[PDB]
Amino acid sequence: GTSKLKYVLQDARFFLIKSNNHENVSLAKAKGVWSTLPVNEKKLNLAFRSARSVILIFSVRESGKFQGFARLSSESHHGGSPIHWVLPSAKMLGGVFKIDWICRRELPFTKSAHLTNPWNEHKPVKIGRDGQEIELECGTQLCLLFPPDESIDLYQVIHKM
Repeated sequence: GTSKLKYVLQDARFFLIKSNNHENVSLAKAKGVWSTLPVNEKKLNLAFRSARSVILIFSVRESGKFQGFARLSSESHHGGSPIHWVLPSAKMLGGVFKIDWICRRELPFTKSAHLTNPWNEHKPVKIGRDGQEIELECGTQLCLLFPPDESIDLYQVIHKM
């Protein structure tokens, strides 16, 4: 079903995350963590305190697809277990966010061609720099396009809200 998913997405904020390689998204899916440059770290920390759910929607550059989406469970923090990201300097990155995956399945851009993002000049939602915010209605419909991930139980997610 999709009802618990819709509950998690109610009044959420959504951000497009662009990774330059699959290895970083795989690390994020295995460890439940993400890290971004300071300019985006500041925006995500502001958003985390402002909204019931902040959703990161991931796309590997040149993959033609999204690779899933996750909900922030923390603000960024330093001093944790060092993550071996593939950098295309490690000191340039900000803190580490903890995330709970909502969907680990892929969605091809061809399936989202009808969704435009008002916060990026109404360009197709696939288009956007790393960190681009996706307006509520677009973001909700984008997440609902993904194939359901029957491996995930949103009961745990709902209780952190």
